[PDB]
Amino acid sequence: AKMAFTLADRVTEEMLADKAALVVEVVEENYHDAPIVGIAVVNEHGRFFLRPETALADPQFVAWLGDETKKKSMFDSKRAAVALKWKGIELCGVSFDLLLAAYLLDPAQGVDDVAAAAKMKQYEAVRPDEAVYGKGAKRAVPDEPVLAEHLVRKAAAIWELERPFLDELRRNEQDRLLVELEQPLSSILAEMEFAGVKVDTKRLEQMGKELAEQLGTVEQRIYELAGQEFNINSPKQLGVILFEKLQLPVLKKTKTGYSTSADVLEKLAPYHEIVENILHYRQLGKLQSTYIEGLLKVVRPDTKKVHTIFNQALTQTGRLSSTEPNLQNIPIRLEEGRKIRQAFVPSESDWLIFAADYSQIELRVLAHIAEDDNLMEAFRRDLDIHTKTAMDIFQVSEDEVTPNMRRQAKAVNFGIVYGISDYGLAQNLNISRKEAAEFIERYFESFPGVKRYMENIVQEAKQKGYVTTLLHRRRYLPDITSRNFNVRSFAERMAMNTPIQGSAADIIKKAMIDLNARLKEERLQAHLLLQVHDELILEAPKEEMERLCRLVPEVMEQAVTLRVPLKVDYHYGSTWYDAK
DNA sequence: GCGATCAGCC
DNA sequence: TGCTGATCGCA
Ligand SMILES: OC[C@H]1O[C@@](CO)(O[C@H]2O[C@H](CO)[C@@H](O)[C@H](O)[C@H]2O)[C@@H](O)[C@@H]1O
Ligand SMILES: [Mg+2]
Repeated sequence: AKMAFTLADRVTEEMLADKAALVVEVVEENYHDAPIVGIAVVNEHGRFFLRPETALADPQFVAWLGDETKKKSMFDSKRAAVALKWKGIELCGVSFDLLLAAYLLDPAQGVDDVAAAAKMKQYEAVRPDEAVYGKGAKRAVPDEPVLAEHLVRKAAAIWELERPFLDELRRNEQDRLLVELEQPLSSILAEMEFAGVKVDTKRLEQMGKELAEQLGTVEQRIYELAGQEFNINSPKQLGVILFEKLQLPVLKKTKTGYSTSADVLEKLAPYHEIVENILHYRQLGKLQSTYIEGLLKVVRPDTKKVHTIFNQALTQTGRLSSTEPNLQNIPIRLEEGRKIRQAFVPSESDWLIFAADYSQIELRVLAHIAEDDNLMEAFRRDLDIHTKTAMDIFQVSEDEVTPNMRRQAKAVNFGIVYGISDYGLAQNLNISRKEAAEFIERYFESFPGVKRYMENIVQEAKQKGYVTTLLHRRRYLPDITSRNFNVRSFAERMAMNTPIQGSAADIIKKAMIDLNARLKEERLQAHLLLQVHDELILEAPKEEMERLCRLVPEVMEQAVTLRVPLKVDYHYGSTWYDAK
């Protein structure tokens, strides 16, 4: 059963062919400045295992790694590329990434190792990483004999699976999606992660001290209002204090007990002064724990930078996700938490942060895909879409739109993109189902094309078994035929929402690729730092701001051509906060 | 370790 | 709608 391979003590020309499956193993989940525990190469000449200290010190091997004409097939090439960047070695020529290929074929499979991808094609001559390295506290690198065979088997699977995967991608019309979008983007993300974002730790440490003070006061007041001390962070102990000791009314329960969600507490605020304080405590504690302490734990002491990892093969819609830290959910709505962004600064003096965001890209994409005359005209006039929606559903002139009307029209617009549901809208606007239903019916009378799209996309999902995005990303929806109402309904909302959210993801990804190419052409020092779904954040010399003010929006607005214009807003300043 | 709870943004 | 991650409780 064992697989044959050469456990080489030195590198040979034989292992430097112009096409090969390459494995540069980094076991640590977070690959930044992490160890490369072994290398495996499989090509027309055979299978090889090389110790990293050997291969990575070899002039020939390193040159081969950096030679773009020498093609390599891999799994999660970004992980290897970044781990190599930290060692001052460039990886080029990656023409096929099995992780990205598997992700495009079916993001629902949750493929996270070679074994999982291989199983898609009935190939099982490779073990899952978890079985070899174990998990959690017991996750360790095995002895060389066990390690070497694993890396060789992974490289062998990659070598064998490339053709089958590329063939199915072609049939799905996703070959260009992999080769011209996801793979090139992978290299850009590697550069962004490696560059990192400079953090002002002193500023963070100072904010944390202020929060600590406020939490102290609010915490004491809470015990004062409750007549005793208890763990506020335990819904269990809070529930007894609120719904038992204070006799507050139970407006919602949870599988385990009483509900203490912010939405429920605000409705209880009028009854007791403790509720307001609990809410405030919830706010402060969130910033302190998740952002201040959480951010300070991942900043690198030597450079004062945070190096996030963009998971490119996780979301079911095509969006990127960010971890350690998640720089895609830094506070912005509330001012107190928004100030956390003052902590993100340029990596060099005399440099500034430049941020550009698409204005209502999802609604614009919807206007385009549904070809709704009213909605397309609205964006062609660059109207305030929420005010316009309010005018139509409530049948009033612009002057007649009140702040509450706009707020509700705004909530309807969000529902429409998420896959409208009279139940979900009702809960959100704190109104009845029938009323939420009335709003929805009114919306469809105003936007018949959108109604048509919603009906047709659900039908299509049932017919083909999946829905697609502008650049041909795909999402299978087997639950679309379920006889269970809740399960089937979720699938229907997914059918309505994916072409919208997914197409928006396709566009920003293409914009990143086009932008990176333009910056190089223009010889600008400016570079991408982060992406947050509908916005791109860069940093550059202060002398490049004027050129970026024209270049970035143009590149982003021209990424794709839709039936409606794409609009990009932009700002720049000394910190991320000031890039407003 | 792992669920159920909560809350941050898109 | 799509995410990450915190603290708690239990195991
Ligand atoms: O290298 C990122 C890439 O690896 C996967 C597993 O194949 O995720 C691993 O690394 C992430 C970043 O450290 C972790 O969040 C995740 O828990 C770990 O399994 C892929 O999902 C990802 O695309
Ligand atoms: Mg925006």
